[PDB]
Amino acid sequence: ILFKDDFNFFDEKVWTKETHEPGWTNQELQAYDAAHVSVGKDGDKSVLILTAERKGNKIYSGRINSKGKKSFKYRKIEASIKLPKTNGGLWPAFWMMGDNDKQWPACGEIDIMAMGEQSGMAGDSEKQVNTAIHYGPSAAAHEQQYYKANVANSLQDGNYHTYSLDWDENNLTISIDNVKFHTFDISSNTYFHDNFYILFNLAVGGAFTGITDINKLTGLKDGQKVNMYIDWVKIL
Amino acid sequence: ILFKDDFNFFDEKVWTKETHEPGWTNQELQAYDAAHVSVGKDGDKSVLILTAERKGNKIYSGRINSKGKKSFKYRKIEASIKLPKTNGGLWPAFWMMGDNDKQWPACGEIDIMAMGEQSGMAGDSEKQVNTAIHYGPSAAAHEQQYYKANVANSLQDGNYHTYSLDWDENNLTISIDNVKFHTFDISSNTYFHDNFYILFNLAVGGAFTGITDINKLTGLKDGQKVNMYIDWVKIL
Repeated sequence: ILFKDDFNFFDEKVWTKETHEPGWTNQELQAYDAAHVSVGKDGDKSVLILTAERKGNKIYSGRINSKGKKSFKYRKIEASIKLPKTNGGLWPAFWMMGDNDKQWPACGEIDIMAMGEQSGMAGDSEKQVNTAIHYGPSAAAHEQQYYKANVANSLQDGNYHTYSLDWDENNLTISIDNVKFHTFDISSNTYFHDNFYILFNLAVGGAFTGITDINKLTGLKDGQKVNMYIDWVKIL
Repeated sequence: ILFKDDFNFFDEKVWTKETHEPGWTNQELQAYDAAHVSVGKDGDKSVLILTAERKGNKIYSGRINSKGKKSFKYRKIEASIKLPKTNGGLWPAFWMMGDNDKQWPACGEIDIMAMGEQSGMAGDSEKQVNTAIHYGPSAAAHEQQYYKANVANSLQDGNYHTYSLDWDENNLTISIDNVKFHTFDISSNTYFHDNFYILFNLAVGGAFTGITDINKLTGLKDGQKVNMYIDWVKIL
């Protein structure tokens, strides 16, 4: 291990909690605030908790990043994550962006795992996983590669699962519970050859989910709190 | 050349016109019918014409395929296509499926070119091209790869452009006016190693475009006709 966070506490030398108004990105419904990021117990475990909450028609959730604190290149990153049932608008994600001062998408983005896509709500919202890379010199010149597939068993089953990215000069390889899920070829792609930092978030609604109006949100009701739990993250 | 259709006439030994009700696939708005496929003049060219038409809140367009008539494996295929302005819900495509009796996606699908995607309408709808592969043993076990980016200049500029697919045991490579656009690795993808037939269509609305309600269609007014033109297709 080059780095491990077991989430016995929220380490401000490594992570920053984000604060944003509703609809900051992707027509998302949640506001992000510090109060919806916590470290606490889940049975015998000490875990990072990102909490989506609805209070009337207002939605709050959590997002963290390691920008300017922890970044790496050409290493394996793994996280153990327990995901909420996403059907009806939840959008959890484990991802990376270039540790530089370039605006997205020119910083590069690696979406290791996201769930909650519009199309999973034919198919099985509990099994449908999306991985992606985004790049290009501006929002006008955005390029994306995308893979979507259903794993064998629910990933939204009350258990922790391991999400991995293997990274070298040629390939980004995503694995789930140590089984290869997809490879992106970065051998000629100039955006994936510098330090990247880590993000975790629990978005609510947004274009990815197909829910961009609070009146269409079915997965979070008035007063409800739904959690995304990260037991640990390691860089080998 | 293995095969060329210059479209001096509609050759029923190669092509079939499709007939389908609105909403048959992808939440599309158009009905397909034989009347909206024709072969005709475009200046001094003889071309295949797919015509999208609105009559009140009814939408009609054209779609052909070569299933059971013309199929091939591991050859370059090229077509010269003039596209309408897609902004507001038109979805033209040039694509291929496996020439077998497996139901999509187990027959395999290569989307060589599509325009009209939702995000193109922060993007540039005249430049944004989508290419994709779909595969997997059933709809429940659907897998998809896609790539989206702009090319340099408008493809919706009143001129014909050449869309090319190179295909060997390792790679599917899409080119647009002889500039390589994207490569999919199929070396270990068992769905892209048998005969495929050819399709052309002009869809109106559908999930891809983000318009699935005629009340959100802006690209086809009541009484309007728009054409997609194919001057030729060839297999080398």
